[PDB]
Amino acid sequence: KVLARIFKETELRKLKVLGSGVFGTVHKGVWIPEGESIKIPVCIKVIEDKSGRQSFQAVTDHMLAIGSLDHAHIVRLLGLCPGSSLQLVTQYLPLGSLLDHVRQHRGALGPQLLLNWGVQIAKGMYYLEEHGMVHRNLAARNVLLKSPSQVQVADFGVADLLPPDDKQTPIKWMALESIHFGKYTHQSDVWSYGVTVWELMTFGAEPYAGLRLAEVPDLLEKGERLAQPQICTIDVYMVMVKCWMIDENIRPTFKELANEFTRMARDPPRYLVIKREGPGIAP
Amino acid sequence: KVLARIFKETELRKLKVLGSGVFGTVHKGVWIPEGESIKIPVCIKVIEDKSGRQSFQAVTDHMLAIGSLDHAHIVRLLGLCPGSSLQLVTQYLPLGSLLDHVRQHRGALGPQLLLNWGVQIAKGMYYLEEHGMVHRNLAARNVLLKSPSQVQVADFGVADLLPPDDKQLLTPIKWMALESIHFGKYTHQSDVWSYGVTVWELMTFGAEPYAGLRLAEVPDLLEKGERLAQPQICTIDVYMVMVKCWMIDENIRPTFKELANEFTRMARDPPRYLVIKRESGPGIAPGPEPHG
Ligand SMILES: Nc1ncnc2c1ncn2[C@@H]1O[C@H](COP(=O)(O)OP(=O)(O)NP(=O)(O)O)[C@@H](O)[C@H]1O
Ligand SMILES: Nc1ncnc2c1ncn2[C@@H]1O[C@H](COP(=O)(O)OP(=O)(O)NP(=O)(O)O)[C@@H](O)[C@H]1O
Ligand SMILES: [Mg+2]
Ligand SMILES: [Mg+2]
Repeated sequence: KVLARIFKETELRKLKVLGSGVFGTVHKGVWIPEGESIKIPVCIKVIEDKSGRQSFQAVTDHMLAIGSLDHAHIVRLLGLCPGSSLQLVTQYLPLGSLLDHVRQHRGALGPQLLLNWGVQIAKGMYYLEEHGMVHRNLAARNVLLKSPSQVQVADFGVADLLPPDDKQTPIKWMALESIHFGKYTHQSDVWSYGVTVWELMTFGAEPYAGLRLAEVPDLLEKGERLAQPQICTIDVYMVMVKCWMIDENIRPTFKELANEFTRMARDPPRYLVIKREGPGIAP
Repeated sequence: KVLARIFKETELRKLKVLGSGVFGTVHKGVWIPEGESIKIPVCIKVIEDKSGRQSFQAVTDHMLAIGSLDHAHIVRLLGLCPGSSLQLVTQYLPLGSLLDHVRQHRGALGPQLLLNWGVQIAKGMYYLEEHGMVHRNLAARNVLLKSPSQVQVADFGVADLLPPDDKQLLTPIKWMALESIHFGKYTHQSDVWSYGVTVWELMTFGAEPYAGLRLAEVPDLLEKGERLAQPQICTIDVYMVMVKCWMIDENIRPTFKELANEFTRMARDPPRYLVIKRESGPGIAPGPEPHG
């Protein structure tokens, strides 16, 4: 059913801040229930209407939409706490983002994971697709680790909580149609999904690293995608190229995406090649 | 003409040691001429007959061969100093080897140099070819920097100063043309092989060839036609010249003359043949295309 627990500011306490972002500031904090006994570790995201024009006193149906979703591979929303500014509350994952992870560990990661995370991310995303929830900010910074083996999609729907404002970058993940016509769809997420796997296999590389943001659309419009990561067979890189296929209706469903990476995960090294040691051995 | 200055141990003084190697130990030292005034910075290499069987009291014609060579892109031999152990004397180059260089600087180096050193190394080597001097140990550790722009081939001929001992090599087979590894057959074209592995060393910004492999597998895999892989900065043109160097057929491998020509014209448009990441990770691939 479509609901969401509401919190009282007397139950939520912020301890220290984790960081800000596109639109919002995440805090580490606890939650003391009406038992008043022990404190539960939680993560409090604070959203505001920048302009100080509208407030978050009323609960919308969209907050209920976010608030009611639950899947093994998402960071479920524990509840909201309305007020002049919105406070989203979720579980606290000390393992940080998946991006910060593939940077402080690189290829040392099992080639089995670097495919098991492609599968996991795809299921959560497929789940959201099922219940008609568009993400609008899928990325490796926006994937969190729960088990050292298990990830979870996070920070979804959060964009449709605010009035447009293409002045604030997430564009390096946006399907081109979203960049031209603010047209966000499940298939625009699929695009964003491709750039995330790139992020992954690239062991945490910033896309379009030395380019200028305004050139990002043009070059892309000209048919230039991100290059192939140095660990991917042309099979693991072909799935990404589909994600960025200009035609929305052509891009794979997360269902498809989930299938490929699941069977590709049956033979990890056959599709991923992580240097045991420069290059070597090439006829 | 074919000669070489002989030194007296009273003129040569060793100050501190730089390192050992395959067969020999290089020292930093000075040379006080019979003026006895000032001391000239020099580099003294010490060679011995390991087994303590033969000595280096007599000068051979080969020492004269090494001793008489002079080209802008070699480390000329200043002279020899015979004795129970041989002492080769050359200029001292504080800029160390070219290998230790492309490691402490990587791609920051001008793509213009990484081709200007391929040219320079090729000329020196061609020079040696002219005067019939085979090197037998060409490598990036064996190339030295004189100007921050100019390199010089070093440590040549030094192998033919010793009786064959193919177990003390413990490298340098990771540079040896395969025929030299099978049949101790060292030739100008075996050097060309060694030259290829050195450019690799270069563009690879100082990577140890066959990094995680086992030495005994090096010949087999190679015999099976597997060469070193392509460095991540080389167009398929700068990597094709290397593949020729390792072409099993000696008579097919490029002369250093050829090698000198390609790299000289390739040096006319540095980025057109070398691509050094201005940033981390790949980026901007040509728009690929799936199949249904
Ligand atoms: N459940 C969590 N447990 C621990 N840390 C979290 C959790 N959720 C978010 N964070 C961290 O909160 C920090 C700041 O919030 P956020 O605005 O999401 O960062 P961000 O990198 O900008 N992602 P985004 O703004 O969505 O593009 C991040 O660096 C997160 O990894
Ligand atoms: N002319 C020179 N000026 C400064 N350093 C030098 C000079 N010649 C040799 N060296 C250094 O001397 C050290 C030890 O001598 P050497 O045995 O030649 O080293 P190596 O790395 O083993 N080369 P090789 O033995 O020929 O395979 C090296 O690390 C050199 O860089
Ligand atoms: Mg986030
Ligand atoms: Mg040397």
